[PDB]
Amino acid sequence: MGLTKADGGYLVPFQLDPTVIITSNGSLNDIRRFARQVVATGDVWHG
Amino acid sequence: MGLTKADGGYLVPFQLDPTVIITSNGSLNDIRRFARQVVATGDVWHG
Repeated sequence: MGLTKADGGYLVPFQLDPTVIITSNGSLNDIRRFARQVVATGDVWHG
Repeated sequence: MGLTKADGGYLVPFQLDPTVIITSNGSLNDIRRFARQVVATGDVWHG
């Protein structure tokens, strides 16, 4: 009686961790840390 | 009277300090300080 499936291993409950691990390279940019962010309401912003 | 064992040294009680001093070279590693440490429940971990 060990961890071999034919020797009792079928009683082991399956474990899954739903925390998805992103593997895409992506892209990083830091403009939003230095640039002015204004809130618009229509379709064109006038200053 | 003196510290020689034959002249009154037999009354001096033995002194021992029970803290062991490890002398092995050992091995140092710092991967556990940068690596993710999940906890498992069965025999295989799935993500």
